[PDB]
Amino acid sequence: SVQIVYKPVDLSKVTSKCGSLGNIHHKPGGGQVEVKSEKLDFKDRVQSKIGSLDNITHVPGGGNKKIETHKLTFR
Amino acid sequence: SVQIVYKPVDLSKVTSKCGSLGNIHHKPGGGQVEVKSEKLDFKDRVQSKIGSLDNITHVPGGGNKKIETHKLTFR
Amino acid sequence: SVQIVYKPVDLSKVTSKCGSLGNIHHKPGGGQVEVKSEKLDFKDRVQSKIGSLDNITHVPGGGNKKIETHKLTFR
Amino acid sequence: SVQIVYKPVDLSKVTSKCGSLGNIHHKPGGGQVEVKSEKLDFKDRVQSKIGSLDNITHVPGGGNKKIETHKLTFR
Amino acid sequence: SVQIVYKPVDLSKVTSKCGSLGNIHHKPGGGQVEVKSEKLDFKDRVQSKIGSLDNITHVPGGGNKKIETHKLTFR
Amino acid sequence: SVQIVYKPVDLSKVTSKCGSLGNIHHKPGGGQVEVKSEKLDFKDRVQSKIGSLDNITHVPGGGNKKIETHKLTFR
Repeated sequence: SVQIVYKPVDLSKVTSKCGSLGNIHHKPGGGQVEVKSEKLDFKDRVQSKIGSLDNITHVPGGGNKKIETHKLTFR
Repeated sequence: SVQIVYKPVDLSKVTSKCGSLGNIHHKPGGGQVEVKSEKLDFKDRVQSKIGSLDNITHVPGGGNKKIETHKLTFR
Repeated sequence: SVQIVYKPVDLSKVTSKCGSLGNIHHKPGGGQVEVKSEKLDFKDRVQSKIGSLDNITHVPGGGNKKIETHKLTFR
Repeated sequence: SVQIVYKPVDLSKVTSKCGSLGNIHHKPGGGQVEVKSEKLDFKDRVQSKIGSLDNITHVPGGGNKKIETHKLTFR
Repeated sequence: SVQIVYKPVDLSKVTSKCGSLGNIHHKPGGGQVEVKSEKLDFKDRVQSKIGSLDNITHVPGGGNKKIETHKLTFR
Repeated sequence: SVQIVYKPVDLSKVTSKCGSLGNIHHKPGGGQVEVKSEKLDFKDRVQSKIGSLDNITHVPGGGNKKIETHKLTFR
């Protein structure tokens, strides 16, 4: 009496070519950091970070993404 | 009596060529940071960061994305 | 008695060529930063950041996106 | 009583920077050279140079001298 | 009593920068050269140069001298 | 009483930086050279040089001298 057919089809490409990929950092400086605290009070958690230089460097040789999500649902 | 036929089709391309890809950072300075605090009262969570230089560098050799979502739903 | 047929078709391209792709940061300066606080009160979560130079650099060798959403829905 | 205190402070910098130094993406490119020579007669000294590119950096200068003299004398 | 104090402070910078220094994307491009020579007679000294690009940098100068004398004397 | 105190302080810097130094992506490129010679007669000394690229760096200079004298004398 009833049929439900979920037959989606994906042939897609997510692609790259690239030549030379380069990153250079040449001398960065984090300068002086100074902190002074007196009579502070806290009543739920403290999350902290202190520092002269914070660096993140992500250099993927193709950083390509495919996200697919499929739902068949009854509620 | 009833049929439901979910048959979408995807041949799509998301693509790049590239020659040389380069990034240069040449010398940045974060200058002096100074913080002074007295008698602060905090009643819920504290999330903090202090610092002279904060760098994020992201250099994907092709950073291409495909996002697709498919729903067949009854409620 | 009833049929519903969902057959969309996608042949799309989203594409790039490129020659040389280059980014140069040459010497930036974050100047001196100073903060003073006295007798502050806080009653819900506090999110803070202090710093002389904050840099983000995203340099994709082709940063192409395809976003598609397909819904068949009964409620 | 008598007190004599000779205490000069030198924190000076004397700096020389000569020649090519901090260039970024310097790409000197010499094109094609052709020499065809026929039936030439040389009756005295020949000094000959042929070529696409000379990329010479040449520094007879850039030298420093610091001369500094100190005297304390009672006579 | 007598108190004599001699305490001069030198923080001076003497700096020389000569030549090419901080250029970005310097791309000198020498064209094609052709020399055809036939039946030339040289009865005396020949000095010859042929070429597409002379990317010479040359620094006889840019030297420094600091001369500085100090004297405290009682006579 | 008598007190004599000779305490000059030297923290001074003499620096020379000469020649090629801190270049990034320096890519000198000498193109093709061709030399054809026929029936040339040389009756005296020949000095000959052929090539695509002379990437010479040459530093007769960049020397330092610091001359620095101290005298304390009673006579």
